[PDB]
Amino acid sequence: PQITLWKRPLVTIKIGGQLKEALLDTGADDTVIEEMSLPGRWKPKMIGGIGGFIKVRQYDQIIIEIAGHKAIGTVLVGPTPVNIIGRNLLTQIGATLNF
Amino acid sequence: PQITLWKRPLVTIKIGGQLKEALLDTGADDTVIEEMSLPGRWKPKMIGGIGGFIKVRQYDQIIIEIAGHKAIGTVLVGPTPVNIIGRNLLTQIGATLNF
Ligand SMILES: COC(=O)c1coc(-c2ccc(S(=O)(=O)N(CC(C)C)C[C@@H](O)[C@H](Cc3ccccc3)NC(=O)O[C@H]3CO[C@H]4OCC[C@H]43)cc2)n1
Ligand SMILES: [Cl-]
Ligand SMILES: [Cl-]
Ligand SMILES: [Cl-]
Ligand SMILES: [Cl-]
Ligand code: NA
Ligand code: NA
Repeated sequence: PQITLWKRPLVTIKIGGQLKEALLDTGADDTVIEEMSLPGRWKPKMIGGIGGFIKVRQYDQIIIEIAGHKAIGTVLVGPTPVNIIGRNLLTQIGATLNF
Repeated sequence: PQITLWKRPLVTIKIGGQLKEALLDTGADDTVIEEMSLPGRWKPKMIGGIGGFIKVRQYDQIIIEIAGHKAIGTVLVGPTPVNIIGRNLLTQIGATLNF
């Protein structure tokens, strides 16, 4: 699809068996999802943006379905105010910015 | 251009006659630039990033060139980890996300 930017570029994702709404976010290096359980190993991480840093759990090799497209990669889980699909998974679905 | 996302989508901007680097950020509603001098009056604005809310200075109707494209619009000045070009100006340069 071509998504214009008049509005937030929100899509439906499926992660850990759950449907969520998330932002397609070219400004995020990694994907960050609100608190949820995911299976497997994780390690703590700090990530920072406007307003400072939050602590997250880093899960590797997690499969997401993003607007119907499957991608695998790292997901950071923590108290983000918005679910964010970052570049580490946008690349996998072939997303580009065009102008 | 068609910009892939394997690397950060950094571009050159020109504001106040100065060249700066900024991140094209589809997850930002607003354009936020590090401390600099801009003409005219400003108004207060609170924006909510990943780590919490901050105060910024809102300057309206500012001339800014983005990757060689002319835009005139609102620029927020405040403590951001990197200069970000948000949807308010991404729409002025005709940007879309595509996959
Ligand atoms: C380091 O290894 C990694 O890959 C890794 C490391 O760190 C990260 C990592 C991943 C994401 C973030 S971030 O969410 O903070 N962010 C980074 C940018 C600020 C550089 C992504 C933004 O798109 C963010 C996304 C956002 C959206 C809403 C609420 C909160 C955040 N938007 C945002 O702050 O926009 C503000 C300006 O316009 C307004 O509209 C929206 C809020 C406000 C930071 C670190 N990733
Ligand atoms: Cl990854
Ligand atoms: Cl590619
Ligand atoms: Cl450029
Ligand atoms: Cl604007
Ligand atoms: Na894992
Ligand atoms: Na000033």
